Amino acid sequence: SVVSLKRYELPPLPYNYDALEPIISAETLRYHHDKHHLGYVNGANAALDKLEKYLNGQLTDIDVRAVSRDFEFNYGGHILHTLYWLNMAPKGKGGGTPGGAIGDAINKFFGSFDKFKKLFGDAAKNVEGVGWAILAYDPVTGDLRILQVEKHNNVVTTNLIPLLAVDVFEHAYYIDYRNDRAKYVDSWWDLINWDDVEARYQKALNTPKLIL
Amino acid sequence: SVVSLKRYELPPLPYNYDALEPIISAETLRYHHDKHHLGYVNGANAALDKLEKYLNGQLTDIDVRAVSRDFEFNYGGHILHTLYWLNMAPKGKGGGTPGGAIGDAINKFFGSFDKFKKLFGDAAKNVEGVGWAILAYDPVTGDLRILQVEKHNNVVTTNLIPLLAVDVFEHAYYIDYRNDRAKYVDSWWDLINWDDVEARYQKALNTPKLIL
Amino acid sequence: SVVSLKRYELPPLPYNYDALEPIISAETLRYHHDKHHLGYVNGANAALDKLEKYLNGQLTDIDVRAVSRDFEFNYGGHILHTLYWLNMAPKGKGGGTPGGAIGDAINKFFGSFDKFKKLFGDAAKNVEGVGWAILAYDPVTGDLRILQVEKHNNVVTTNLIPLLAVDVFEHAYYIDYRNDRAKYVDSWWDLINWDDVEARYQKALNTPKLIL
Amino acid sequence: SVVSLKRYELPPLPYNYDALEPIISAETLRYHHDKHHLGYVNGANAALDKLEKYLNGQLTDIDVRAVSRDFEFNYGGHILHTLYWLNMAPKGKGGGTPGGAIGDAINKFFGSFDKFKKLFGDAAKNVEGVGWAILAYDPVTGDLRILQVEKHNNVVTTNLIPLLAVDVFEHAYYIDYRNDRAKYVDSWWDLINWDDVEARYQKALNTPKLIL
Ligand SMILES: [Fe+3]
Ligand SMILES: [Fe+3]
Ligand SMILES: [Fe+3]
Ligand SMILES: [Fe+3]
Repeated sequence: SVVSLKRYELPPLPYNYDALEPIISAETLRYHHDKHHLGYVNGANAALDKLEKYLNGQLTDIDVRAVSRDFEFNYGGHILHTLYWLNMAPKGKGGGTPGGAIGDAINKFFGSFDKFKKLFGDAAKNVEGVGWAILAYDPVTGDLRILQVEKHNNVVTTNLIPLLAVDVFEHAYYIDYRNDRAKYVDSWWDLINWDDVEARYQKALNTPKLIL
Repeated sequence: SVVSLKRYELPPLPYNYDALEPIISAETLRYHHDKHHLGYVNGANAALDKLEKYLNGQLTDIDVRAVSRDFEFNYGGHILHTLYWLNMAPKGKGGGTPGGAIGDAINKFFGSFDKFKKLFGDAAKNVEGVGWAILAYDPVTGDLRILQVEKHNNVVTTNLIPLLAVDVFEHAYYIDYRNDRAKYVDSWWDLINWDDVEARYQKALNTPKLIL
Repeated sequence: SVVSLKRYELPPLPYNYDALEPIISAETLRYHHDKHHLGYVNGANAALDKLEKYLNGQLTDIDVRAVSRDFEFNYGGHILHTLYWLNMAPKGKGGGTPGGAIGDAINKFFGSFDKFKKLFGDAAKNVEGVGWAILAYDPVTGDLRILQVEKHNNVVTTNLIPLLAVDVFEHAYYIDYRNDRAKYVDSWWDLINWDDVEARYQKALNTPKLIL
Repeated sequence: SVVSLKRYELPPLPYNYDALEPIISAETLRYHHDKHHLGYVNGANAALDKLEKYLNGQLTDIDVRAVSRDFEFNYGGHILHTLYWLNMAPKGKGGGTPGGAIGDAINKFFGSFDKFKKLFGDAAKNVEGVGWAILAYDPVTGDLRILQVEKHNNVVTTNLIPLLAVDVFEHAYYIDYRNDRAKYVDSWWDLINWDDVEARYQKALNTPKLIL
């Protein structure tokens, strides 16, 4: 009868704010996490608020298209930032090349880590506008696929399971790199928590085929 | 070393081609499934072909943005059509209102089946341009969420698990309804295989939280 | 003080409804012009209504993003359909290859009419999803440019002056060609009112450089 | 016979690089103009290069969709930045409220400068992702319309004549305002060269109705 939608919370950074120095600044982490990521969480919740109010009869009409777009963009922002932080680890700890199933999967689907790294780097550097590059697991095939995302919710589609994501909205790098997205993406390699990615990939491998 | 990407296949319709009459014509099913859906499968595979050729060194350069966009749009087309067919059942068998966990989940998150039906119908009817309305499971919250999708890969974002989808590209209805998307979406309710949706929702409920 | 925004009208078809047979059906013209084009006009006006009501204080708040998107999509729909109809002429009268400044301009910028026709046809056939191909005049350079448009208001940008446009939303062709957009675009060549295009191009040539 | 497409040039800033201090930094102007704007010019030209090479037979096949998208995004970037710079004037000289036909037009279509300023500010602040807010002249009606643009070439459509544009890609403000787009847009008001806008609006008023 009465709808109470579960709202979104800003997850804590998985490390302290200078953990990614000198590749990503504490300052970038503060803006990026506590302001931009927070904004997407809040934007997602604000859609949910409109929906709820409509469904519980406090709002008479709702612009379902606008609320959908709002929800989806901001939820995309939330989930992708959440992934993004998880995918990184202190400059010491993360980085280097993946081992385990993920490393093997990358070799299988891109030939080598270096060929993957190159194509993935280029996918990130060549997001037109702002967005993301994502290494995803395709449940249909079991193949890894590189995706781009523009904004948080254009170009990307469903069912693909993102394992690793790099944000190339300018705010991810502008404080530290200004316009030099390329030099950001290049260095971001050294922050990758490949265990995190591995663990996600293991989970992905064991998700039931939902559609096909 | 040598990449061999797993290509996509056009799944068989889950019923004969006049199974959805008089709501959706055999003719629509023939065009929609065997031509449009096929085209997305083929378009997805053609991206994979470019990627492979690039990665195995037959193509020197690849436009990673273009191949990404191509892959994602067409894969979206494939997966969403695949869902779409599965979500329907002969005019006899499917339709009516959901029971089981899904029916309860709809009541919980939209108040009633009728409030959901109204909002979902409006989400479909008010896709701007062409796209989809999707009833999805949000693994983060356990909430159902209504999404829109424009094309197969705009507005939508990742992580959300689509349970039920209605295509509102014009080709889904134009043969049978011409411009009257609304009358199509209204009738499409009578084709819903709610067991299919239930089964997907059960699977969704038991997918490990991938991100958050 | 009191805002009264000028609303949009559906312009009359520039020929009777069977004027484009057998390439485009009267039936297609009826749906396409009197329903789809009308819908964009109405959608554009409905945005204007929200804006006005907001600005004159009848609506307290407005979702400026949503109204902007609404206005722009539908205005795009209106203006592009308006162009589209004007660009065609009875199967007898229109068609063939352009002479005058436009024909020369096409030769200059694409090498030959056949090279232009091929690339323009391919641009139309390869709109991903629905949209338009447009032959535009670039005031900055004086060059013709081929554009795509997705929906009526994605991919395209401002300042470019559209001269000739072909709609490849499915509704432009589905009644007559079903999924065979290609065969539609191929035949649409025979409807082009090249004088209309010429006249527009003359006007374009004599528009003051607005920006650059 | 042989196509030689006219490429794009980066126009000079219409003032020295610290002319907009303290609202927009010299540093922002250097990155924004000499790197980001330059990048769009170059990206536009690189599309033109592919087109030319294809048309003159040096490239066998072209991905017309990809080149179209590339051209349109970057040309949008070029033309909109070009407008953006022109629309600003040293903190001394520009700013305040418009007089002349433009000031009257704003009063006519938004009620008052303050109502316009509020709605326009909100349109800029509420671009989802990155893009632009634009005050445009609608040749069809003679009405001013506020547009949003996402990236340089989404949401916007043709025929509308942009008079005034504010960039809300993060790079327009991030150096000076970090995430505080709102405080940027608010201050940007003080840089508006309203004479520039007036002059453009005069030109717009005297452009022949191209379509309708
Ligand atoms: Fe970000
Ligand atoms: Fe479809
Ligand atoms: Fe149309
Ligand atoms: Fe910019």
